[PDB]
Amino acid sequence: MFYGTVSSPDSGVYEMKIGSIIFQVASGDITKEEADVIVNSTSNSFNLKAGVSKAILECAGQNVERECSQQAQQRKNDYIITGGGFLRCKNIIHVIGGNDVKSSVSSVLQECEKKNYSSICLPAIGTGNAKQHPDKVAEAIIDAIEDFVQKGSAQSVKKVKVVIFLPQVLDVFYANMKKREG
Ligand SMILES: COCC(=O)Nc1ccc(O)cc1
Ligand SMILES: [Cl-]
Ligand SMILES: [Cl-]
Repeated sequence: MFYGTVSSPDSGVYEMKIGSIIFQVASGDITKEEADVIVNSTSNSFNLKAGVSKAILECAGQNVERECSQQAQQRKNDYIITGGGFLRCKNIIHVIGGNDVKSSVSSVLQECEKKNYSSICLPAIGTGNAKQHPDKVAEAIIDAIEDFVQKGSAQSVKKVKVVIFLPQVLDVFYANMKKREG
């Protein structure tokens, strides 16, 4: 009821519509992206600095690191929202890589609608330090977007892009998009 056709609008970028949302995947360095929200995949202490999290916390800067540890010591959080620091975004949403990936992506979408944001960029959440399997992660990310659209929740959100560190993981995402296409 929701999926469009898979195509390539730019070299190495693959896209398809899911309802009103353009869903894109590409390999590369997420810290060079511009979007309303960039997602970080981190530990339950919000202070991992290994893999994608290292790149994100180093580029964002020390004020963002301090925002993370301050919120961490205030309550038990499933995720936290900070400033963008020196990343090209309005906010970073830091999710726990070991948590249910569908749940994490649902929360990111909801928070973006609350702020009337249009664009999101995320990594292949949980495939690094958390060692979740790449096709289970791809299935969960795309399932969350489908559910959000099915419920009529997409209003401000128009683009969701996964920027993936390993080309081998990109290949898994592309196969999952082809499975779903109209
Ligand atoms: C979240 O799990 C994937 C991950 O850590 N990816 C990753 C990103 C950048 C980098 O420089 C090394 C690795
Ligand atoms: Cl992770
Ligand atoms: Cl990644």
